[PDB]
Amino acid sequence: GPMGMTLHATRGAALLSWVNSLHVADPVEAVLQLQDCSIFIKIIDRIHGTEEGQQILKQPVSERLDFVCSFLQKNRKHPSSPECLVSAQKVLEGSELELAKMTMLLLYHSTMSSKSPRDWEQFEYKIQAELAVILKFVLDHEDGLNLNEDLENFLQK
Ligand SMILES: [Cl-]
Repeated sequence: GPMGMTLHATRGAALLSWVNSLHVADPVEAVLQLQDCSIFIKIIDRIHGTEEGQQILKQPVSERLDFVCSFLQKNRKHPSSPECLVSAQKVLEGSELELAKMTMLLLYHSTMSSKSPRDWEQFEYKIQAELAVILKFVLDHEDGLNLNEDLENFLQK
């Protein structure tokens, strides 16, 4: 097939910095380290204030992944859209780009949650700048109908 779109280093670096700032796990340094969905489950648990995730951590990666993709589908602004936001297939094939889309959407849902506002000042300015751009993209597009294409173009930079 034609070559896929790629994740820009600055976009991945900011998303990883955000993930690490949640302290739901030991540090991660590459987006592929999110593939096992463990951190993603912990992030959803943090959003809910519940422990449902703890039961799903016992399941295999494909089941963990379905759980996360289901959360993202359930919580989108138009649950009735035909294109799903995330390809479970591409995640199982090791797509950092698809894992970054997951992480970005969980950033969105975290910022809309009951948790206290993040201290954005904790990040290096380069990272603050990228996070600002990421959250502006969410503001400007998350409720659109070409979101999937738009998000991929954004993440490739
Ligand atoms: Cl946050």
